[PDB]
Amino acid sequence: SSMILTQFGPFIESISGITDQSNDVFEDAAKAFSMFTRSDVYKALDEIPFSDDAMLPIPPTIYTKPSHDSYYYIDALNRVRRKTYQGPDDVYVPNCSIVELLEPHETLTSYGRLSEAIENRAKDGDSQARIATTYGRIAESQARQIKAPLEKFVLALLVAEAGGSLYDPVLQKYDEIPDLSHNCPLWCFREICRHISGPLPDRAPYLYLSAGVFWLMSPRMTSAIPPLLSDLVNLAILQQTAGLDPSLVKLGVQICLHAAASSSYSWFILKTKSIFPQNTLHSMYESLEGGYCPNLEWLEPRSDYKFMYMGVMPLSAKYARSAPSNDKKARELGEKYGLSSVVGELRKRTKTYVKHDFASVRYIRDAMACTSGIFLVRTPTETVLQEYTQSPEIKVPIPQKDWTGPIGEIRILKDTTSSIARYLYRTWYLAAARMAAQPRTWDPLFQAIMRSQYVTARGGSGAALRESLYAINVSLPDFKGLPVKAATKIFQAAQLANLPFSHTSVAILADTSMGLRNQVQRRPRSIMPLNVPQQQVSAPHTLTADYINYHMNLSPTSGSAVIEKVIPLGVYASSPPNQSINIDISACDASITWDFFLSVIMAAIHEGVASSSIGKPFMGVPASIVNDESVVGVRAARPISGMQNMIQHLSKLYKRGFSYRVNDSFSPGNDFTHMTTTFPSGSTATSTEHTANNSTMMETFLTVWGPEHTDDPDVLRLMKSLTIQRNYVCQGDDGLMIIDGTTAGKVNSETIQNDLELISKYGEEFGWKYDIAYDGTAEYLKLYFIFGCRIPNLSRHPIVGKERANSSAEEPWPAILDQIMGVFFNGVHDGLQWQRWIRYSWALCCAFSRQRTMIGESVGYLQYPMWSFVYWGLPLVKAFGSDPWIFSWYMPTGDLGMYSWISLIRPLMTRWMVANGYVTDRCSTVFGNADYRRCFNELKLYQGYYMAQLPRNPKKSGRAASREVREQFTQALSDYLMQNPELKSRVLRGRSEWEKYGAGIIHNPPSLFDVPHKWYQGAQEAAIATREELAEMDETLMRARRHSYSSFSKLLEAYLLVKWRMCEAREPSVDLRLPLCAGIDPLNSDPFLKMVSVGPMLQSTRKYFAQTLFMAKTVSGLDVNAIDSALLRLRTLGADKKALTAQLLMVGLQESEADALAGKIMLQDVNTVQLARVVNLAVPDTWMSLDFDSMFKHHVKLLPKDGRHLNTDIPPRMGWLRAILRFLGAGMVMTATGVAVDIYLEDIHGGGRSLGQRFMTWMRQEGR
RNA sequence: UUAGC
Ligand SMILES: Nc1ccn([C@@H]2O[C@H](COP(=O)(O)OP(=O)(O)OP(=O)(O)O)C[C@H]2O)c(=O)n1
Ligand SMILES: Nc1ccn([C@@H]2O[C@H](COP(=O)(O)OP(=O)(O)OP(=O)(O)O)C[C@H]2O)c(=O)n1
Ligand SMILES: O=C1C=CN([C@@H]2O[C@H](COP(=O)(O)OP(=O)(O)OP(=O)(O)O)C[C@H]2O)C(O)N1
Ligand SMILES: [Mn+2]
Ligand SMILES: [Mn+2]
Repeated sequence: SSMILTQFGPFIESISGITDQSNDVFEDAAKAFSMFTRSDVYKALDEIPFSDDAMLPIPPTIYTKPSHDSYYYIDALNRVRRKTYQGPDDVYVPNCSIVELLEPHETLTSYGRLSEAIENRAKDGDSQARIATTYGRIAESQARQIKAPLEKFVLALLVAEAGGSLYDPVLQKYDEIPDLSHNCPLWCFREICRHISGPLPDRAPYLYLSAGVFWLMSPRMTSAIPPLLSDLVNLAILQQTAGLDPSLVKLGVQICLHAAASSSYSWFILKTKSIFPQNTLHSMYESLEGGYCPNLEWLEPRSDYKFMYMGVMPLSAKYARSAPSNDKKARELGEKYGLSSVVGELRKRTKTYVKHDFASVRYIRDAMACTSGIFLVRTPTETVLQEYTQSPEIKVPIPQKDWTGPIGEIRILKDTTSSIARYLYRTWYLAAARMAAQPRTWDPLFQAIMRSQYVTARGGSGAALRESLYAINVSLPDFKGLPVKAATKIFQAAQLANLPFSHTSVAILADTSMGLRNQVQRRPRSIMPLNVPQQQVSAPHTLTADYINYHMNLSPTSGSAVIEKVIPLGVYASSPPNQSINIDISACDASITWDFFLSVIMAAIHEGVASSSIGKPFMGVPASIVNDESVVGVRAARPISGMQNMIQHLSKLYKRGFSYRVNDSFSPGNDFTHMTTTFPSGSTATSTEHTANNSTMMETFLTVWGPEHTDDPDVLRLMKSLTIQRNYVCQGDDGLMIIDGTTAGKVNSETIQNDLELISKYGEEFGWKYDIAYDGTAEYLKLYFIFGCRIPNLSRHPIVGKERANSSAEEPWPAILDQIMGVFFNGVHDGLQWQRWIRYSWALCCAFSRQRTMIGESVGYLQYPMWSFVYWGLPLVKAFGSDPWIFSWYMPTGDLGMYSWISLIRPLMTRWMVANGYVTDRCSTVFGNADYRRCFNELKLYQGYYMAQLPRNPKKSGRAASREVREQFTQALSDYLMQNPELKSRVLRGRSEWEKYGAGIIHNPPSLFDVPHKWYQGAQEAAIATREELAEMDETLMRARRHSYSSFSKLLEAYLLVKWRMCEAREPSVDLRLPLCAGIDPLNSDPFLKMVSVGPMLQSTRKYFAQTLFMAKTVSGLDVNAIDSALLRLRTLGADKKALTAQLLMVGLQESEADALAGKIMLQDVNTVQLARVVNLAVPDTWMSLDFDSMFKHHVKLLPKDGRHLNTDIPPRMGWLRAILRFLGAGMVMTATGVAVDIYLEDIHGGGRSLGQRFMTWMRQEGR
């Protein structure tokens, strides 16, 4: 550690709260990090006096592995396959030797890559060579699933941990987290690596590079070492920053060692990933004596996902685990995988917790953080053959007699059918009719928005489309000479812009390209990049599904992302007397096939949509005629609408299946097209479609099936008490059944179990394998809840990991910083020990803030000041002579954040600046007689501030584009969007109207006429950058570092004029014994105190924020938030109604709606959040889990504590000021360590009025 | 070649 101490001494003290932080020391540390060689990090590890408790037997078979060759074979289709040994799953990367297949590297003689000789043979067609190349490429792919070299994270840990224990400012004592000499993952990392390197000077087992991965030429290396080491590093960092229990952490290391000890690390990890969750979370409190759980009320309507805290629910044996015992299966799993030692220890401990409190949930959390975080990996061929193969077993098919004759591609399900499909058909028919009935549906703008949804800078199987079109002799414009990426649906859109649906129809059956995705703790999933016509024709399906989810069920739309994964719902459902069954449907995509669902859904939509869509085109699709054979004998022609024409074509594809074109770049020679009937993921229907069937079937069960299959009075009573509208929330294939409790306690466990067995039996009838889980836990959207307490899953957030499906190289330097920030933010959301985490983040950042640059022997260096990370969101540990750890990680981001920390120590700064020569005769309004301009330029505070706001990736704009083809393109884009003249006429109106009432007021008019340009811009930036464009990026950042400044942004200079007075701490908003988020307990002072004083956000953030916009959606390409800002800004700037009416016309609205909303906006009392946008203020993400709405409303007094001040009074017409003022107050409160405090407006330098003009100046100057 | 939200 003397190696580390000597080289980072001063820096360590700065991020440990002992010494102030200075950019001079930060940048040096950066340079030290950059000069540390990989073997040096191991040399440093050697200096650690590890304790015996940090050691455990390392399996000798982790080193000696068999040849890879016996693990593969060539199949009947000549594709290189993984040869199974431990079951159908044994398809991942096998644990084998690999040195024998490498050629030493030219320079790094001790490291090696796959022999070029072997690849050439493989490329020639040699079976043995292909087998070896595949194994080589896949094993390499496995090692790449990390963000940067493991040594960088380790070195950072060493530097951060050299600071020793950290003193808690609030608790007033040092933490008792064991030092590194007790870190078992680290000890293993050093020992395993040292054992591999052996006599070799090079200490690294492998090198994560750009030229690819290279392996240390040791006969002890294994394809499993990269993943294993990656797991140990995460655990190493977490034991120190999450304050994890070392004893548990070892159980986690043991499993990993066993994974490396197995024949396939990846596979073993997958089969045992449930060990920690099963032996703790799903086995808590078989005995219960005390503790408290939340007591929440679900507000009406339940669809708002809004709850209110009502106190605490004392716990007793009355609430002990009533759900079935998983002991037997749990021990069986351990026995089968040689981990019964771990399982047992886990069970024995889980039993000692008889009180539900901070101690026990932290235990669960702790346990669940020890699960491997590797992104499982296997060759594309293997994913495709395992995912697009299995078919649903429809145990009770729809009788063939129950279909009518064909109506084109569809057959109506007779209304005499006795099949359960009867109900599935009614629901889709109803929704389809009502949706097509809505007037909006027929509005040109709406159809433009829909058509735009899939016009993105993402792929759409471009090539395949082109050829399916060539098959019918129809060539698409190639726009030869344009600097944009051709494999984008944006490019596709332009090619198809001027072609009749009849000419592009065939493309609906074109092949699908391969798209892959690796996930932590899950198998890789294949994806289908549908093409523009395929996406277009799918609208009907998507729209009807949306109608169901918005009007007929209780569902959440999103992918996820904490808090908007509706944390509140989880607290409620998991809180006694409430109970929840976690429903899931396995192989959902393979379960939605034509045979039962799609054939029915297609028919119901086609029929229910008939009367309202009649005689009309839809989204560019014409109406037509199709053969009609419904009635026996009677065979005629039927006039169908364009919307129906869509279902007609979509039905053709769903029926045939998808032609998945598989070009496995990891497996030489594995090129094949695989036909599959599994549902598409890349469809705009997918998510919403599955969410819809989910609720529909569950509704059918609870209403029909269930009741009809049991005469059990209790099961019938329970069932009758459940409605999909109140008690069943779902998203995609995930379901959460919430059984509200009574005063008599919770519903009988045995009755619930009966109910569930009926649900299971029910699914088999139509090919669905329900994955039901009744264990006293709530698990929805990968969020874990117990007794009202959320349990973050640290293992699903690998600190070092990163999905990398493709072979392409990582993004150029800068890019990594964003990733490091995201790592920080997860730690804040996951609840790690705030100080330990903040200090480590500083070490990690500093270790990635410097990069070597080239300009032609012009060897320089790009260095980000420490101040750039603050701007990005990382709080200061201690600056300007202030006390240590006064800043919380809830410090806002950007300007709002800069204003907050600076305001919290304004005087300190001034006093310090002066005391250090930074004095002047000019008295600064914010910094008194401090020479703040000369100070910030020297410390690189301005420099860093501006560097933070510059692009972290190369820009392609500026590429020479021949004006003519450039115009043809943007023209094509335009025609695609301006298909319907009515829309265009609308925008034109807004335009001439704008020149009269709005032009001049603001300069950011969002216009549909911008879309073509924004779209082109996107297709451009999607293409690969050039080494030159990379140089231009560095030059920009490097120029901003040279330049000197005299001020901050115009807005931040305005906020600084506002001074406050922090006062009395807020009273608790929730009980202090109440466990709300494991890890967030009295042991994690700042997060914990914030949670308690501020209170938890008890509503769905998506519902909440949906109430801060006048318009929810708009043509993809425009910004809903921009439009909302433009309108409020025009209002705030005194613009006339007609001006807002003009703005709305310009983004597609009908004059009537335009005038209506315009007139509505004018007279509205805009809420804080919504209004705060006029000046680009946004609720910080880190705040999302807290009750910020209440902080704004009741704890940020705008009336000075001692009455009214001339400067503080808010001008008559400047009421909007109050919204902006609330953010500034909140900013300071949230940034200060400890309890939320009530803050009071103390002063506004030039008065409110002056401030308003200052803001309005900014407003009217935006985009000049 | 590398999807929808
Ligand atoms: N002032 C410097 C010099 C080097 N490096 C880092 O060094 C790495 C590769 O170059 P080296 O060969 O390691 O640098 P040298 O300066 O030549 O080595 P030292 O003086 O011991 O000789 C990458 C580069 O960012 C750095 O950050 N700052
Ligand atoms: N923004 C960037 C990123 C990389 N490079 C160039 O790429 C070359 C090597 O790539 P890296 O692997 O990214 O640089 P290293 O110094 O070898 O180490 P790493 O980025 O961790 O620092 C040398 C460097 O000049 C550059 O000029 N500008
Ligand atoms: O990036 C993503 C991630 C999930 N998606 C959808 O959600 C579901 C299923 O969710 P999950 O449980 O994660 O996938 P399964 O195949 O059902 O995993 P398994 O049976 O172990 O549960 C299938 C997809 O349609 C999606 O479309 N895109
Ligand atoms: Mn599933
Ligand atoms: Mn799922």
